[PDB]
Amino acid sequence: SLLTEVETYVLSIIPSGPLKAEIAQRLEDVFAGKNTDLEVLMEWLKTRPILSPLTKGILGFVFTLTVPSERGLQRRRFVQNALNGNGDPNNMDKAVKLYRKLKREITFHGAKEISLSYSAGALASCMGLIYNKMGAVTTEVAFGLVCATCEQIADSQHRSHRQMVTTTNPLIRHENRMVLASTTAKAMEQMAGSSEQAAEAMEVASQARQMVQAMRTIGTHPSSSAGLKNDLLENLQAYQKRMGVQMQRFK
Amino acid sequence: SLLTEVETYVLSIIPSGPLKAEIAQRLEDVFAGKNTDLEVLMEWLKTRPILSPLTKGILGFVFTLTVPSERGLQRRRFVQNALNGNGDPNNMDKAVKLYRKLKREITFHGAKEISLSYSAGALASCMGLIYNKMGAVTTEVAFGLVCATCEQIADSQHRSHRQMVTTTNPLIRHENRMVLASTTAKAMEQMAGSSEQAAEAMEVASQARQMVQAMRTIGTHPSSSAGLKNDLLENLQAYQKRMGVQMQRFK
Amino acid sequence: SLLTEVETYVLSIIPSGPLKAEIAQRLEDVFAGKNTDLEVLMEWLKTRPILSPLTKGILGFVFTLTVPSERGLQRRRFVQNALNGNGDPNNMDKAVKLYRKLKREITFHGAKEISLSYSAGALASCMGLIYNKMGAVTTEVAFGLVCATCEQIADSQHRSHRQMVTTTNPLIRHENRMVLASTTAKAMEQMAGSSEQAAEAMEVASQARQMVQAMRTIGTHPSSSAGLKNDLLENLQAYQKRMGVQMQRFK
Amino acid sequence: SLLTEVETYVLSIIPSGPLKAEIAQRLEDVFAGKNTDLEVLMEWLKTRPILSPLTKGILGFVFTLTVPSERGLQRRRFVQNALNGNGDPNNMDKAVKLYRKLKREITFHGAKEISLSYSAGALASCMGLIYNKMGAVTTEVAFGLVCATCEQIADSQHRSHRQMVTTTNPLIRHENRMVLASTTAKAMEQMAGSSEQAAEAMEVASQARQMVQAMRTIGTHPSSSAGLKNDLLENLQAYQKRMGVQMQRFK
Repeated sequence: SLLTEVETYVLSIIPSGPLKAEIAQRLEDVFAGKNTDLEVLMEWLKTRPILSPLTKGILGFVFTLTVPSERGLQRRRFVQNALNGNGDPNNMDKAVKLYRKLKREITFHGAKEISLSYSAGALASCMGLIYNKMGAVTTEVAFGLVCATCEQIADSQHRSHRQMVTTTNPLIRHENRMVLASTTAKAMEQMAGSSEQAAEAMEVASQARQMVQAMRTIGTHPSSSAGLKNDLLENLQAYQKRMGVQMQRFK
Repeated sequence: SLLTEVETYVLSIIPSGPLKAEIAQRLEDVFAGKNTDLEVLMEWLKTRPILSPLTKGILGFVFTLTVPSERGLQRRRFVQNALNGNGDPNNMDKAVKLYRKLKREITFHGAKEISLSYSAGALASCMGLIYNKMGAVTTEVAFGLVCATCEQIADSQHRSHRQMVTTTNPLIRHENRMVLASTTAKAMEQMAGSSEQAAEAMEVASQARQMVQAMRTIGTHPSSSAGLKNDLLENLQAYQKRMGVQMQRFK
Repeated sequence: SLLTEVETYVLSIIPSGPLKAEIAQRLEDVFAGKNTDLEVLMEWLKTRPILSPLTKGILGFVFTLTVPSERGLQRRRFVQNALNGNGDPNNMDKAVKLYRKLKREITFHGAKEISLSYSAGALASCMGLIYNKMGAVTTEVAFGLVCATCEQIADSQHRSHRQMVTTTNPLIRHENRMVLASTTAKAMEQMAGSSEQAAEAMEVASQARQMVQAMRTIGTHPSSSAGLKNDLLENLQAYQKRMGVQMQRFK
Repeated sequence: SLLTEVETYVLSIIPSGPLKAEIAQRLEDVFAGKNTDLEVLMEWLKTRPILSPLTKGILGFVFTLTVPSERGLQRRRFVQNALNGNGDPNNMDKAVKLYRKLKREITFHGAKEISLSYSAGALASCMGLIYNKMGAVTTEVAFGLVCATCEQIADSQHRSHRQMVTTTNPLIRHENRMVLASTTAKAMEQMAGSSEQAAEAMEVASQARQMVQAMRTIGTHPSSSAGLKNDLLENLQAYQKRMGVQMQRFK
């Protein structure tokens, strides 16, 4: 069940969207013996616009571990660029210290357990060593290094959400609502359901998007109005809930 | 009953799937005097895509112990690559220290009992020595070395599950559910029952797979919605239980 | 604003349904100078099947207070039957004691404030005296007597809900869910929306109604199954929430 | 919402089965203005074979309260026979004591709250007085008397289950399993699903019924065997769970 456990950590860091569905479907193919040619897979991976270079690096890295027949594959540049760890010497010293301990393990958990003791920076650098063949560790350990990195990123992915919503600055909190509404509105428009709900869903989605932009145009500063900041948010709250129920309707 | 005891440990580490059924059926043939030609067996073993190189190594290793007429067999490369223990000198020193003690035993249990006192890394390296003929120990001891390795991996296989499900990070926990549902959905589709339940089972399986991917597309981040994260998991929980009962229906 | 305050209390006791909308619309007509002929109004009131005789009595009583030109109206039998207070002598003694104090007031609040000090039984009897012309109090006081009765009933209407849901007997609690689901399912079917949602709403409503009756047929006793009582409620909970969101969709 | 609250209590006491679905559907018709002729309704009620005379009495009683136009209805004999309270003088004295207090209330909850302070015997007798017109209370109170009786029966319906399953006598506990299995098996056979599962469900149901009767034929006394009592129950436990999952399959 290692292939399932790694798939949890890897897919956690990827942002939600059509790519996440496409990436996960790709992971199943290469985790189920349906391995397509690596080059066309990675070439498709490279062109993806939304993924961050670091996140794009891990997905490229994980594919290489599955495909057999080394010495005939190709080490993609963007993976090396992403995983290089900024070329820092100080953190890369920790990476070697990690890689010393990883070489002695063969169990996936043993790699993950020791890896999480080190900073998120070192794992990216150390994970570069395995990809570049500078080091060499068994496949089970290498995933244990990926999950330690993916868990570290995934932890900060969640910790950022907790800090952003509980922020005390009112200005961004208002700004958080409009962009959040726009993103939720964007979610329906891009996913056009087969049923007639797509037309209705697009309308309500376009309604919020057409209205949120007007809300930004008026603004919500205390000095930009005389109490209009209050009622402006209220319509958004209704619109957010209006879009909230709309999601499960086509479900 | 040694052949049964080793078959327990060896088959424990292999991930569940069609290969596990095929591998175990192969083990019965070579553990019951139905030994097919080793080369065609190992050649089939090499091409298997899902098995990790280390796990693939042990299965290749165990077959060699059964087949008689050394000096006329062939030492497969992938076994040596997997069992080399990353070429570390430090852990391989422990392997020799182990191999010193294994040479003096002949009992299977005696090999297993002493072997488990050493790290999982050393056993992989020491188990390489027996395969490469660098060392030489009686067959009963050698299985005692395999089971010590297989037990060590099997222990970490279970310990990883305990740590993954009890993880405190909510983001992966949600991600754990979708991939878990996809895997369970994948289980029915690949195993097409002879009865008409295959069509119905495929439909409900495709229903979850068609719906889990939509769930990923919407996402479940706290900042990607306004409470939709709650009800999105609930339908999965019903779907998981819906697929849960469906398994024993064709049983 | 007396006509609004009385309309609150009167409409509170009436159960929700198409009649409540029809009754309230009627109250507006007779509270806004659009007074239709009393006889045709009360004749329509008499034929209503769902209203309890006591609740039907108050609505008949309130209309008589608005219409002018006494001695030419008609005292309907069902109002007298409902408001007679079971012909008890003991509670009717309290009613006279109340009616002694009401005669001295002219303010609506003064009537309501003193009236609530007496049991709900007496108010029904005392409210009979005003309708039958046995007594005679100014119109503002008489509404003050109605609201005291309507408030008393409305208080027990709510207090019953609190006691029913927090009941400790598991058997009725399970039974509460099925009937509650059936009522909610019945709500959509009777109110056929003009949009196409009526067809879809009817389907999901008929789904719960078609499934709740099957749930009753199987039953949910601990001795009628071996754990099926658990999962049977779960589908209802999903169905209840499924119908819950469906309500605001046509809104 | 009184009509819903009474429907909870009334339907709780009725045993599960096709009749319970039919009765509840009838209650909706007479609680929603679809009141069919009382006589044909009660005549159908009388012929029902499974309902106990007391339980059959309450359902007959509740219908009479809804239908208007007294003096032209008919007081059915079986209702009087069931509700007579065995003609005891002692408990009927309590019933009058209750009926003294009920006459002064008009609120449904007020009737229910005071009614539950009295023994279940008195309520049956007192509930007879209202039906026979010996007494006279408002409709809201009368339901408050029914629910007090229905709650009292429903409480003992549940309390019997708790005492039966936790019984220490092993002989009935074994006997409880066979009859419980037969009842569960009977549930599927009578409810023939429209899908093909009816044929399969009937087979497994007939399997348990065909096997439970054989189990009774062998018996399960300690002196009727030499350890066969153990394994005989085990197959039932599998059969019970086998039928347990089968229920939600056609759901």
